[PDB]
Amino acid sequence: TIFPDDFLWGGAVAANQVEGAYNEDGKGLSVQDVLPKGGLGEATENPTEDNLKLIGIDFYHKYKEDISLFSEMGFNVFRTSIAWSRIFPKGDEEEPNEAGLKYYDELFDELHAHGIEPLVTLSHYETPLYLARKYHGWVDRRMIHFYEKFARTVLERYKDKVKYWLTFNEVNSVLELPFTSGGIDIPKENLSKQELYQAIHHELVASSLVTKIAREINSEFKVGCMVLAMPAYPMTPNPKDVWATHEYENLNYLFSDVHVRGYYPNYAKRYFKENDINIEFAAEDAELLKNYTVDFLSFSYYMSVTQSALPGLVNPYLESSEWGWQIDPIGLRIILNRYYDRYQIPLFIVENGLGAKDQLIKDELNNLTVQDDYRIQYMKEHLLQVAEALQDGVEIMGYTSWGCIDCVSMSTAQLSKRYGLIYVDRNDDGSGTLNRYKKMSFTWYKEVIESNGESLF
Amino acid sequence: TIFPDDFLWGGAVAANQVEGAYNEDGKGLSVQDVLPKGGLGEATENPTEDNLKLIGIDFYHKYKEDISLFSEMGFNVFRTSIAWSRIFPKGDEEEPNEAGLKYYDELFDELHAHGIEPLVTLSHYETPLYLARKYHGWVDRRMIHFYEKFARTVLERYKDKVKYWLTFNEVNSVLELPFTSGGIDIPKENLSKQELYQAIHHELVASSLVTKIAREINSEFKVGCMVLAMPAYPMTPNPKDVWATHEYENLNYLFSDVHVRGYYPNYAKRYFKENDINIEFAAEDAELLKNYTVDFLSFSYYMSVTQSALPTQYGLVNPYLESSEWGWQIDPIGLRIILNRYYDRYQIPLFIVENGLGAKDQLIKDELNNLTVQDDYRIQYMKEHLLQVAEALQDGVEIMGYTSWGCIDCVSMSTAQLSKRYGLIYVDRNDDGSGTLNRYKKMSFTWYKEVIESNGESLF
Repeated sequence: TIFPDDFLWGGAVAANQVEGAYNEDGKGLSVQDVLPKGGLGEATENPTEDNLKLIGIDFYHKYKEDISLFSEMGFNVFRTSIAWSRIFPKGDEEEPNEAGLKYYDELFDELHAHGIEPLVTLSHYETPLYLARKYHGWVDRRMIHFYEKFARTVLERYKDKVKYWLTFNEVNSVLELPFTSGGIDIPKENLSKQELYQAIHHELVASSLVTKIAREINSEFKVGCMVLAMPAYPMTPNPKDVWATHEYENLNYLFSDVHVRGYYPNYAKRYFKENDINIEFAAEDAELLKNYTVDFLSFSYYMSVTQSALPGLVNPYLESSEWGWQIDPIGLRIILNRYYDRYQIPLFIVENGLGAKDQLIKDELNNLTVQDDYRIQYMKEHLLQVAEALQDGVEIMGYTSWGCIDCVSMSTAQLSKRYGLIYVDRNDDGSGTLNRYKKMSFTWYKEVIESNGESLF
Repeated sequence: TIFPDDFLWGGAVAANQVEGAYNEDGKGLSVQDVLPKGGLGEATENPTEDNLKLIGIDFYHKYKEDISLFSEMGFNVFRTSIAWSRIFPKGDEEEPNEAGLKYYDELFDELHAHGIEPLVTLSHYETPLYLARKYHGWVDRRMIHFYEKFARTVLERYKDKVKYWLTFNEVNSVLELPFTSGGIDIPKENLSKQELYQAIHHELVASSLVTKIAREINSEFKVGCMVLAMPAYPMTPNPKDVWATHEYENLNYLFSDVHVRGYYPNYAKRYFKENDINIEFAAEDAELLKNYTVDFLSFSYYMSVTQSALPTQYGLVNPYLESSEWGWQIDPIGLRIILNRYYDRYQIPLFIVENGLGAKDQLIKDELNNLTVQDDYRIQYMKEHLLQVAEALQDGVEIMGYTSWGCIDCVSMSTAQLSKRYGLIYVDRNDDGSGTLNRYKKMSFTWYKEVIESNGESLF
């Protein structure tokens, strides 16, 4: 078979996008609880009722039924985040919140009960609001300690229940979304490249430090980074556009180069110099970065981009989704190869999927469902490209479909753009029964997993 | 100052393309002595008078004068090959030929007397003809032994005269030029991909072996590979074209990957299976390759190439590039692109060991009465490419130096002709062998002198 026998098939969410129960069992407020309009929207002074993340999909209470569905599809892996504000409500507590730790104990146990391995993102846009408001988030080096305290607590607690960990979901998303991403509550107009890059530096050092701690705790742990995969193509063979495209890709490669190689790459100096960025290193930083680099690289992949040296563009060769995003399955094979060529370490595709406004409708069998042939087609083409990449010799640990049960979106905090194999009946206004339904893609994907990919051909 | 203080500035030739003196001082025949039409041409059973390489430019005798010219330009480096057949005429002798070793001792000595570091290519398309005939060259594993015998011999002899060594000029040349590059005697139509890749495997193993030996002899030696650099661009943003371009570049990356990384790369498995290639490893091969990898990567660069998943809708002309009189497209930015691609992949120092512009230079008298060449085309080419090298240095790429190809006009490899000239120094000899063989400073001589002496500062 093309797919390895140990290949991990699954789905992925973030805690804040599903759990709800934002006020329960001593959970402190996160940044997401003041973001009713999502990452692109403004923050409220206090949580408001129209914020869908308060309730989410109520995964916090519904996880056993949900996990039953995951199990019927045959997942051997499930990616989620541990919500930081559940373990350390303010973030500065001397002791963890035991009800939080107990909750995740139960979650993981339930997963293992069905033969499903947890894959845990330590920080996924969940920063305790107190830390954000008090320290302005990651612009403050004190965040490292807080994060360390968080990580250790959970690494130790779950050390026999969780093999796979991710430190940060895209450290560099701090650049576009300082608040959601870095818990930085200073207005974007007031943030220099210097402050943003310094904040990302603190994240990278924390990632390394936590990698060290992890390895001391359990030598069986696998610790990955998580970055945005976006292969870039030149609009034309004009060498000026080829070079523009290279330079564009370096923006992203900088952070993965730190994660994997353990030092700021050769081209950083120039860029920093041209952008007035000078990273302030604490004396321990270089050695932490160099000595503790990631075991694997995980990434989100949605689309490619086309670049030009002209004072990117719309690729005329790509189809677009009903929602208006272009679609590029070959770009997945391309970026898998680019990353592998560059780093020679295992890769994990941890976010991929097709968003659409699915409509729940009774099929001719009387079952309420979503006829999403579009999602089946997207997943199929992408996974065939994954198969090509496996044959190219790229090491790929697995694939977790993004928002495998419909979740609240990160960017807008809406439910109507749906990624899931499982439809959840709850709407943008908060209404609905919260019942779950299998989409047609549920059955197809079940088939792919149970055949370990052979059904793709 | 943007160029490092220690930057190496110079010129490059191969022995067979300049030296002449093909039968002198105990020299044995090389494969080049039976290639009067060059690597693209047929081999002759015995050397023929129409072969320009018999006399070359007679660098063998005139090297002191030529080197005084190199020194007037301010070269701190000069790249050539040691002709294998001057050391081991047949290749299988128990003892080396002392007249040849003495010759290179004297050559390197003049170089150092003028403050020029030698850069020595161990094998540059010069395999002793005896070995090519007897063993059919690199298809036979015994070549490893002979090559090793040869390299140790020179590595030891020159251990205090030569710091920088290259093992092979393009191992993968074998694919296109089995006889010229691999000493492989067998008719081109009778050679499978399997045989060629096996020959190349032998070369790679031999390169690692010699790397081990070099390190035992002198820990200050720096050993490097030499590959063809050819950055590829997709004709359109169609991801099919982008993938076709990626695939194309892997053909080349395979060999540099073994040299630098020390193992056959991940995509090789698929490519080999599709092409009926199965490499036969000796028991110690994999560990040798893994443990002894090059200190640096050196390359030739002339041009980029554009690729399409479907070429017949139009190995394609790049609309945006200028072309030389001779008819090659010109792509300076491509040099920055490829320096960065290599450094991104391997993170080791790079060395540009072949670059230049070929043209039919006309020797004509200027207004000062001096016979010269008005080669401003060549000045423009070098200026633009060296400005791209400067960009790459600012990009943080580690670059050891630059050696202009055929710095003194030399016999070409592909055609064995003199009329297409790369040099800063014109040599009067023509395709039919005629002429005085006198040397003349081209206009580019003075300009390049100023570049070197300012350490690149004159480029700005």
